Amino acid sequence: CGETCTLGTCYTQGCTCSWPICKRNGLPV
Repeated sequence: CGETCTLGTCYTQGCTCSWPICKRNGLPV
C-alpha cells in the first residue's frame, strides 16, 4: 500500500489499516 494509517484510517481502498502501516491481504503493498 505504501500509505500509513498513523491515525487509524487508510486512503487507499482495499487496503486494511494495519497501524502504523496499511497492508493489503497481508502485504505492505
